[PDB]
Amino acid sequence: AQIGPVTDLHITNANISPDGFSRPAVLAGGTFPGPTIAGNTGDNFQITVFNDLTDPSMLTDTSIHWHGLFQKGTNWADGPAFVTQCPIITGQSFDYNFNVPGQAGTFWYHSHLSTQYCDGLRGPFVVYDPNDPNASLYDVDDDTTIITLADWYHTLAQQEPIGAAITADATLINGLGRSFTNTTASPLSVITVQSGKRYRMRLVSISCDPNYLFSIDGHDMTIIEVDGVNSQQLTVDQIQIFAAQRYSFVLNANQPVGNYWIRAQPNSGGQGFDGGINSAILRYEGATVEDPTTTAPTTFSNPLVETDLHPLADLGVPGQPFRGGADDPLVLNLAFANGRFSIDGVSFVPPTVPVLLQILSGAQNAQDLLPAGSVISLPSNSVIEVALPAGAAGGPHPFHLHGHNFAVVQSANNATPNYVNPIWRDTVSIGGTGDNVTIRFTTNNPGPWFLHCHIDWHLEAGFAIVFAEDIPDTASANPVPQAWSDLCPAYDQAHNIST
Ligand SMILES: *[C@@H]1O[C@H](CO)[C@@H](O[C@@H]2O[C@H](CO)[C@@H](O)[C@H](O)[C@H]2NC(C)=O)[C@H](O)[C@H]1NC(C)=O
Ligand SMILES: *[C@@H]1O[C@H](CO)[C@@H](O[C@@H]2O[C@H](CO)[C@@H](O)[C@H](O)[C@H]2NC(C)=O)[C@H](O)[C@H]1NC(C)=O
Ligand SMILES: [Cu+2]
Ligand SMILES: [Cu+2]
Ligand SMILES: [Cu+2]
Ligand SMILES: [Cu+2]
Ligand code: NA
Repeated sequence: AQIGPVTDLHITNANISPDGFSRPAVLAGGTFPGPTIAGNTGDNFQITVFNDLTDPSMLTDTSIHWHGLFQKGTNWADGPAFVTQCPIITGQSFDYNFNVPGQAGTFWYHSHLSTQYCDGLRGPFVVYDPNDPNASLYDVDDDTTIITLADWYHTLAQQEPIGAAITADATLINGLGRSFTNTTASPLSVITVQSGKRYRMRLVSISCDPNYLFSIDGHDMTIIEVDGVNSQQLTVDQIQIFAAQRYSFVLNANQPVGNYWIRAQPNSGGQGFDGGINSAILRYEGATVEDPTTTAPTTFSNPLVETDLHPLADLGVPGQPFRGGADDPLVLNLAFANGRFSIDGVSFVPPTVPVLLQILSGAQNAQDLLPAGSVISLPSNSVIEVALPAGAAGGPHPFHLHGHNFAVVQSANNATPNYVNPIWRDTVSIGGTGDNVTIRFTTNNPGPWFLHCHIDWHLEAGFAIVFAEDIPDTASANPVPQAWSDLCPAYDQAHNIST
């Protein structure tokens, strides 16, 4: 069952064996992935998070981010540790109480402390639309049509060297899959469909690192949503999905009753499908209970290309139709050396006092804010352009902005910008050497918003900056509850930190 919009959520340690290998984990709701949190557009969510963690090897503190929800007026509930809150300590709880006006689509939630989400704290978050403009395109849309793609590691995250090329041991589809080495025939996930029906498949990357080449043998996929943003219908036979992205696609159950492989090939780790790695099963009602015998093509003739996507609504692009045609045009210098990433010459290391608390305490320009050189102020009610030229090692890097979605004016692997009708989204691959992926948005949401690569190992190695949007209005826009004001004193006391 789905939970929410008002619910408790307990965070616990437990052993799990999703690929046949047992290891301890950090779990929401006792499962991997965690339960789906759901509601309708405009609802009040009150997710009271109970930190019941006791195993220090995966950190006993926690903090949860609601990925892609704008948090307008509730910046304190966004979740990134040391940006909008101090962590919740073990044996305590915290009510994330926020609203979702003007958003409907497919989201997710995850730990936003260190690399803790890799250790298991990740799950879907769906905001349904009772008047969805795409409703007539399918018959079924429920918890059974969510498809999660996850990387899974046998080594615990706090034992992964910082700045290393860290590689997974299994791909998990809906929580199950097989290990790349020492492969055992452990159970595969089954997605069941009825011949003739149409399904809104909500494809969610909960990855800590790899991108996946996702396809379904014999089937094609009609994209209708991108990171929460309704799209024009785009039919493809493969989707390359980067960490933290989401798509909804219509699956027409229009092939002969039978079993079909669902494939998710990561860019690192095990290549191919030997032994049923990187796989799940699409089963039609009435089919024999047996593995598929289907083949992938050698090449995919209609892969997703990001410039083919266009919004369903007339969203346009803010600003003027040329590079630098914005009120505040930025170009970030994104670099890697010696195990650490940097943005504009500064490697991110979380501050002792959360950025939001520094601003509420009176620090009111970005040079007064810590970490020094890691906070850029943005002016209010202004068009912002951010160019993100690629080349730093470890690519392709999926950059994500909190508090906002954005127009993708220039996409990976294509030098031509689009100032007319590009897709809007919240996490974007910045591509390869020589690319100049560029995003635009308008500043109508005061608060400190993290900008970072969503490969969690890269964030941990410093690939982040904070946009302090409309510092002067942050305090009046974001009144804080007493329980939020209590977090930093409790955390600092528990960890013997002075501030
Ligand atoms: C990516 O595009 C940005 C503009 O959005 C380019 O920025 C210009 O860079 C040159 C130096 O390289 C400066 O003289 C300009 O002031 C910048 N802003 C402009 C022209 O509007 C950036 O060079 C591009 N990067 C790549 C790798 O193509
Ligand atoms: C490279 O990106 C550009 C810009 O998004 C794409 O150009 C558009 O192509 C569409 C589809 O044919 C035309 O309707 C638009 O007028 C083009 N816009 C511009 C500004 O040129 C282009 O198709 C992409 N290249 C590839 C190979 O997909
Ligand atoms: Cu996220
Ligand atoms: Cu986010
Ligand atoms: Cu990265
Ligand atoms: Cu983040
Ligand atoms: Na415009």
